[PDB]
Amino acid sequence: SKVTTVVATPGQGPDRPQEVSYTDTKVIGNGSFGVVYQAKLCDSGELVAIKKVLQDKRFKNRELQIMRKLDHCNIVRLRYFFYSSGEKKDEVYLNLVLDYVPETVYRVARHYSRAKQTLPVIYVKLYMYQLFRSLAYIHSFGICHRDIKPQNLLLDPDTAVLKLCDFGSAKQLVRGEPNVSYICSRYYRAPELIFGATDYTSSIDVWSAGCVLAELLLGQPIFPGDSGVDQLVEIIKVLGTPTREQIREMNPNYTEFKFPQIKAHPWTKVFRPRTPPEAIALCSRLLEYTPTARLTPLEACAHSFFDELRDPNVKLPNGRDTPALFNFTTQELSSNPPLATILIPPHARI
Ligand SMILES: COCCN1CCC(CNC(=O)c2n[nH]c3ccc(-c4cncc(OC(C)C)c4)cc23)CC1
Repeated sequence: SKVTTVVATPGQGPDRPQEVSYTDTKVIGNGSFGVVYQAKLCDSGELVAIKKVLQDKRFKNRELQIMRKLDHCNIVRLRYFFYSSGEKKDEVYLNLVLDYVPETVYRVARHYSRAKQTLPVIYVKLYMYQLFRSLAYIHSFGICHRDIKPQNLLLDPDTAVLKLCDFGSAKQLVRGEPNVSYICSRYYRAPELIFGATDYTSSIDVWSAGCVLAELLLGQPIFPGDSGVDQLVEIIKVLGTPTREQIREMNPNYTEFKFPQIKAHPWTKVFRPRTPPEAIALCSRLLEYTPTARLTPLEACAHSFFDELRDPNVKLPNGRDTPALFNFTTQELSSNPPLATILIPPHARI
């Protein structure tokens, strides 16, 4: 195909643009944001994703500012960004050139569902552990992703590396500064949001992660609501009716749903009989009504459900070694540095 040459600015480091050539553009996604393409870097031959968004010339793109400060093995990397012009007065596009990753958790999970099989729990551990690490990192800056779902969990199936993508809903949450409640993808939406809360925290992402974990264990979404309000009905069918205290802790803006009383369905009867007890226990501490009762991402990483990953003999099913799971920086551990003793086993220590 015809080569495109641009002058692009590196994601990290000082603003020093470089000539970049790419080719073989292919549309691979769209949304309210604009369009995402696959492309191939001419010089190195590496595939990349290019996220193209209409951007107002006189304002700053929030996703860009967030992407320029993130540097983590479980977060898709911003290689470069550049501006391109459309065929209209002041029609400017921001182009984000990101790492290409060949699969998603959604796609992998679906393969197992269609074959009427469960994803082996080793992959559930690996994928969930890496999601929680990515969340521990972004939360340490005060950034809440606000769109955790299987479709935004990229994976390389050969190395089992997971990378979080799509920071178009991400935001630095500030105590006392309101936020919109109609956020996140419905099935993964925290109950406080359904109650119209505008004063919420990063614990909304932990709820969404819990929904991902349950989905990988069940073979299908645990809370498949057909509307914003029916989402709460689905949650209630498992968790039971929230108490008045639990409702208060969710900081709701309305609660006039007039829900009939429903008993909680026991967590052990939700999943198949052979589900590991530690998976169930972890899940019960993520999917909690009271936001502050939920595990932090770092505490989730230290859960006994991930003990297999801390074993020195662990290997991937393809024979290869596990990716780097314990190379925690001081930033990643800042919420609770004493957890390093559990998070970093003897053989991984330096
Ligand atoms: C020949 O056919 C192959 C099809 N194949 C199917 C899986 C696919 C997985 N990879 C990615 O999505 C992928 N990689 N790097 C990214 C970097 C950014 C994004 C991304 C960021 N913000 C919003 C997005 O919105 C979509 C959710 C609509 C996507 C995705 C990505 C590879 C293409």
